[PDB]
Amino acid sequence: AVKVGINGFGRIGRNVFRAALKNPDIEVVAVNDTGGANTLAHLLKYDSVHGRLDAEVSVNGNNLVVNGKEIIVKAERDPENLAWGEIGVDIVVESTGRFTKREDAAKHLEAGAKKVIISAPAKNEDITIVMGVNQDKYDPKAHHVISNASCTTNCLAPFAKVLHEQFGIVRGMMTTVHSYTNDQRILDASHKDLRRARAAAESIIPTTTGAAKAVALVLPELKGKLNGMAMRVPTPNVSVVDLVAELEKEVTVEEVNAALKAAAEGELKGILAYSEEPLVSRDYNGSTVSSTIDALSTMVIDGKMVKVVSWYDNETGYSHRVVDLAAYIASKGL
Amino acid sequence: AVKVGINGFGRIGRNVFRAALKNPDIEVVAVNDTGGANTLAHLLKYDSVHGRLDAEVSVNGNNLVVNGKEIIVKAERDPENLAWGEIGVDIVVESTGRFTKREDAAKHLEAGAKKVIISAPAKNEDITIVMGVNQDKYDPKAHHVISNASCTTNCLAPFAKVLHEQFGIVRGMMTTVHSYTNDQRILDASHKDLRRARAAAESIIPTTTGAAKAVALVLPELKGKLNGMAMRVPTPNVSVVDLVAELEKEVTVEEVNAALKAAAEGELKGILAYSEEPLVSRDYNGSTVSSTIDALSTMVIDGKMVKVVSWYDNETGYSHRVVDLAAYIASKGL
Amino acid sequence: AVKVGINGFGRIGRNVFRAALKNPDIEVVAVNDTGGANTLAHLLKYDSVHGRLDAEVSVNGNNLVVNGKEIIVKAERDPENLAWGEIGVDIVVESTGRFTKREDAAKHLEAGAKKVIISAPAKNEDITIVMGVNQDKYDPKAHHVISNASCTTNCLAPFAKVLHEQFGIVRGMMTTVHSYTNDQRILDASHKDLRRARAAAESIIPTTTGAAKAVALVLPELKGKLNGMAMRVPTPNVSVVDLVAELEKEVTVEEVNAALKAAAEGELKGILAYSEEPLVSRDYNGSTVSSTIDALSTMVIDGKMVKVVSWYDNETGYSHRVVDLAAYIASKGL
Amino acid sequence: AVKVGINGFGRIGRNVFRAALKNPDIEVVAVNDTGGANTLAHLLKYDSVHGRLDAEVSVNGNNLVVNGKEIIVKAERDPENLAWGEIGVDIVVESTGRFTKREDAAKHLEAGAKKVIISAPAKNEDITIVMGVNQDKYDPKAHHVISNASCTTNCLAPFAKVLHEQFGIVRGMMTTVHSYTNDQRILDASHKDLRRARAAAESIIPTTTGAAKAVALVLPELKGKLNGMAMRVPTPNVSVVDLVAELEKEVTVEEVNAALKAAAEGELKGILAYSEEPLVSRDYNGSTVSSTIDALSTMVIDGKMVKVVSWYDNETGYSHRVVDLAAYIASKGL
Ligand SMILES: NC(=O)c1ccc[n+]([C@@H]2O[C@H](COP(=O)([O-])OP(=O)(O)OC[C@H]3O[C@@H](n4cnc5c(N)ncnc54)[C@H](O)[C@@H]3O)[C@@H](O)[C@H]2O)c1
Ligand SMILES: NC(=O)c1ccc[n+]([C@@H]2O[C@H](COP(=O)([O-])OP(=O)(O)OC[C@H]3O[C@@H](n4cnc5c(N)ncnc54)[C@H](O)[C@@H]3O)[C@@H](O)[C@H]2O)c1
Ligand SMILES: NC(=O)c1ccc[n+]([C@@H]2O[C@H](COP(=O)([O-])OP(=O)(O)OC[C@H]3O[C@@H](n4cnc5c(N)ncnc54)[C@H](O)[C@@H]3O)[C@@H](O)[C@H]2O)c1
Ligand SMILES: NC(=O)c1ccc[n+]([C@@H]2O[C@H](COP(=O)([O-])OP(=O)(O)OC[C@H]3O[C@@H](n4cnc5c(N)ncnc54)[C@H](O)[C@@H]3O)[C@@H](O)[C@H]2O)c1
Repeated sequence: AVKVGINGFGRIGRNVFRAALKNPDIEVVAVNDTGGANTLAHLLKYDSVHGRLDAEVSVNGNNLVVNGKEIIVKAERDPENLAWGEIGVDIVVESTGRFTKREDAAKHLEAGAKKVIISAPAKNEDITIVMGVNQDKYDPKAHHVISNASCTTNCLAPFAKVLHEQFGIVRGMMTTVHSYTNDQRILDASHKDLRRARAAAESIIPTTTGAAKAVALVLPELKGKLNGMAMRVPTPNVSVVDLVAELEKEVTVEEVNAALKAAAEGELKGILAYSEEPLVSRDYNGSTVSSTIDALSTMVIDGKMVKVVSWYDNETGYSHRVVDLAAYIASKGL
Repeated sequence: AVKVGINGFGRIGRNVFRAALKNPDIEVVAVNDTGGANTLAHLLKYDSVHGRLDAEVSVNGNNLVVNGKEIIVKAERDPENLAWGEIGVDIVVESTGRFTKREDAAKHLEAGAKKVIISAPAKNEDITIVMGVNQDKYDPKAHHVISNASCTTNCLAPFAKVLHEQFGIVRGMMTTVHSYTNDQRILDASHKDLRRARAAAESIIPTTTGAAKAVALVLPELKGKLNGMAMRVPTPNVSVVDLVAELEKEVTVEEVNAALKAAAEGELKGILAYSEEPLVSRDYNGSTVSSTIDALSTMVIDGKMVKVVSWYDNETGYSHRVVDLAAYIASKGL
Repeated sequence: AVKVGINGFGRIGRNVFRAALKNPDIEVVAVNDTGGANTLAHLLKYDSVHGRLDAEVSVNGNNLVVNGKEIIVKAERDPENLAWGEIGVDIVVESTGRFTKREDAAKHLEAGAKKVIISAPAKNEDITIVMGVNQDKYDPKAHHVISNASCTTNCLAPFAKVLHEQFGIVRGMMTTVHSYTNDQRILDASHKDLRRARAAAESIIPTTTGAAKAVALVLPELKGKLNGMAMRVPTPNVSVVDLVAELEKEVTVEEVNAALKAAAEGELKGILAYSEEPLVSRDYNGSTVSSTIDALSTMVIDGKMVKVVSWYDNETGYSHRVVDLAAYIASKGL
Repeated sequence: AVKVGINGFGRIGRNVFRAALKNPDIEVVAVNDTGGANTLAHLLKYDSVHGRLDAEVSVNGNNLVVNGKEIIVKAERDPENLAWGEIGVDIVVESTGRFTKREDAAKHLEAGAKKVIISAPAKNEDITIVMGVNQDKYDPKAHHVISNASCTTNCLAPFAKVLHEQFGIVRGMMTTVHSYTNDQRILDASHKDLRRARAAAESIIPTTTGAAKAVALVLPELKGKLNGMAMRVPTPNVSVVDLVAELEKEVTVEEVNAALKAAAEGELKGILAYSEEPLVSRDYNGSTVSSTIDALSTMVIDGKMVKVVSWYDNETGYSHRVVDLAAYIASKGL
């Protein structure tokens, strides 16, 4: 139904596409990137991380074709030159990683979009939503530049409000052992971040993250209670959040675990999941959910300090969320 | 000066040997392993992680020759056939990972040895020592079979000691993002631990650790206050401990890093090091210290909860304490 | 239909079990390994390389259950104790890597089986066969202990047969850039081959291969015209064969490739494949054929020296051929 | 002694520096890069492949201070605004990887430099030289923009010269299993080459090379007689060349090895190396020669078709050649 256009057909841009391939409620009609249609078609069809695209992929001049549907390929390095209105695009997915400041994202509105979704933490955005935590706070007539936050945050928010609603978080620290992304370097090179300037596939890399405190944007009640860091390791995909929290109540591992298992099958069904199996990162490559609790890992100390570990496919889970936000936003009418 | 024997010329036994080549107080007169002399000489000469040994290594007859000294090479799969007494070996390093029970390790004393150092946490050992934390409690009369603990406990114990001495640890949880070891599997194959059964270089593999609990064998007060887990990632060496604790008194990062820094410059010098550089895992490959504090990563929340991330080369650092402890043992009188 | 047994539920074993799930002609009734039903069930459904099994895996007693079919699990380290006869097993896939000698594998025939397929190069086998090259030389009366050869010989035979019957080979060299396997070490350790002693995921490891000379066993007139080498690199699966051969006839790239493509579409369909695409190794992960010609790599020098580069999933393509061989054997008579 | 300037302090630039510190004949006085001084003083000191620089690296304003000596750090993206003359730079190493064409690399000459060495193959350069095979063809009067070829041509030519002079190379094909470099992608992303567009640390990536055709530039005797390709694989540094050629004469494995060894000890000492140890790639990380023969791999079929394998540290070997070339040029009187 709703027509979508993607700006930056990259790891998140093509996976959002693959995700949207299914959902007939939305319709990807155009993509924009610095590459040629012939390159974008190849990278869309063969993925080193998720395999082959099961669909018919081809080029019609300078236009993509996938299962009959022809997709428009644009190449404006400047969003203002996009002409969304012309082609009739309603919602635009801003996944270049270059336009997360309102000042660059709003161009899409001026060019004729109705709404804009930023697949990363934005600046001066109208609102930040984590499907499962605050999508209910989306005002159609007031919010147009929308941020879907970061993958880590989408992973941590769901199980944080659940421990908070039932036991109440006093404070907590989080680490994310995360897979390397295209923002790091193959071999040693310059990066605004001297950590990320180091060969990504050779070391464990300490780095910062805004995910933990940015949780207060979706769950205000937790403002100033969390903080955290990250560590990039030698795997191309899949991450795991590690949270240690000081609880307001005395629990047992069996209590902390039943809570999450309840919400995962209840309120949070489809976004939050639960597992009692001893799985490893490769096992989660393809997981469309945001957060998967590893029950075998839950621990409690003195009945008041808890450790909850949760998995998350940083490209797929996150890619299915962008598409879920698109449809939600859409259903509220543009 | 005092003769030493190495049982199990593995990552740990060869590494302790390199360390020991530069220690005037000890002297490795013989090594026992299932492998032959050529193989052992080649693996001693070329190391994929630590590089080529700066020494002249050869195989004369059945014995290794290193810089003139001739090392005795055995192949007795049974500790009591070793005859350490015949050659006059006083301290025997047990690094096969098979003899971790006092009784099994006691077999070296049977054979002529006076002291046995197990390069691993043990079962009913005489005393467990973490250089810098409790080697003072070593009695030359009552203790014969000593455990040097694990590489993780050696990294955590020293800074927990300082945080508890200065601020007081109410309780804490830990996580060691550890490199893979020989105990893991190249590709999916049988294994006691179903997590460790999976390909080591392919995934982020959550697993267990006794390190956190084991701290108490060296730091009594913290009994029941620490706990933690392990995450083995695709790096071949160098690991990192991540401690999140609730302190007694309200601290600030400045206080936390200052107390650590000071302890690193005095009492704990040589064992505990402090770094304010934005470094990564490859950088500590070859460190002799048991724990280098990542000061840039220190953080606190609500003035009572801190996070302290520390580095430790698992092979080299630990190897240097085995040699350290053995020489401390030799000084106490045998 | 045919009842089948597997000895050694490892990399080839579990993969042959997965391939046989498609085959109608055979049926795997019992498996034997050192690992128990519970571990065997886990590793079966969860694979770091091939994914989650898309079937229902359950365990009952010491048996497995996949899609309602109870499979029998044994743990006889000695082959003559399996008793294939009491359970109707006609075919036995020898994949432990231990019983390659005709005299050991023959233990299965002493157990009640009628045919044994050794998943590897053999010593004294009745006949060695590469499907598509010489399956026709199989005599159901004379051959009981068949060698299916190596994954490398299966990749190389099919197009060496074409190049030879087509243009004529005089002499050639081959190198297989190959993924690491379970015969190597995670971290620097003892091994008969001092090259396979080095940390597998860390280096480019040169090693020997008999795959070149083994091709004369099934392509007789190629006796002494070939030889080659191997180089294990840091990828968990999928390999490539690089063949430089001097021909009898003058040729051109265009002709060399036309000859391969034709066979891929006629003669060797299912065994041989042709690729015009600039894909990489991870893209062939799951390829069922034995060899896919990277047609973009074919080269000619002085119109007599050729270079053909073929890809092959060492685990998948091989396994399917094990299933095929089994089904063929059953078709000629049993 | 001879003042040298580096344009582009990347992988080859930083290494060329490190090597330069050993030679007093040259003195690196200036370096140009897009990255800041503080970022360069970090990447220089800490290296994920080659470890820490054994030196005092400091920052002064926006210049480097290394072992007392201050280096002027420039930041001009355009080579014509570099002013190499105002600072006394005689020789300029062009290692940005973007100025491989005369019209661009000439700008340094117009800017004040006397000689230019391009750290890669070039187009329309005054002359292309591989040390030890044709540096005598240098004309200090006619040659100013000098190409130092690639790391591969550097490895392959000196021994190709030996084999050809000695036995006679009718024709031959080559393959270089090569470590990944900074021209690749960490994760599937746009690239001119769709092979290099794929996730670098995850696959075997067949790619192109001109190395084979380039030998002819330095050994015209071998024009149209060689050709080859590249296999980029998941290691961070150190590569290997696999040459398979035809000979006019009939040799034996010993016949060929005696000659490579002889050459290594005679005419080609320092440039070519010979080895009888079963080493692996990490064993060559740090090597300063351009070519080390894996003598355990020489193969001969019929006495006419030979296979020779040679290792090469692509970063270090090449950079010591660059420093060397800068010494020869100077030696002739700029
Ligand atoms: N990779 C992950 O796991 C992940 C997950 C969630 C969010 N994100 C966020 O998604 C955004 C994109 O990240 P990515 O990981 O996909 O990186 P990426 O490099 O794959 O994607 C960038 C895409 O943007 C294109 N591009 C950049 N500027 C362009 C321009 N001006 N015009 C046209 N095309 C342009 C690039 O060609 C590329 O194809 C970032 O904000 C990132 O923080 C990444
Ligand atoms: N490697 C590290 O990162 C690390 C750190 C600290 C402690 N440890 C502990 O050190 C011990 C050894 O571990 P490692 O990591 O070096 O493993 P490893 O597998 O490299 O070494 C085992 C050595 O003992 C040999 N061996 C086995 N049985 C023997 C026998 N019966 N007689 C003589 N020699 C025999 C093996 O061949 C091998 O050389 C274990 O207890 C381990 O848990 C490991
Ligand atoms: N993986 C490949 O690429 C590949 C390809 C072709 C041929 N092969 C060959 O087939 C054989 C299997 O190799 P793999 O790669 O599957 O190895 P693997 O290590 O994954 O499997 C070996 C298995 O045999 C079991 N086993 C060993 N001895 C046993 C015994 N005596 N009784 C019962 N079970 C036993 C082990 O528990 C293990 O699961 C080897 O000969 C190998 O060289 C492997
Ligand atoms: N990596 C090796 O093994 C190797 C070996 C032989 C030849 N080469 C060639 O050497 C050259 C350098 O390759 P690399 O591997 O060092 O890559 P690199 O990216 O690590 O280094 C290139 C440096 O030049 C800088 N640079 C780019 N444009 C610049 C500009 N306009 N002005 C100033 N500085 C600029 C970049 O920021 C970077 O630091 C390339 O031609 C490469 O192909 C590399």
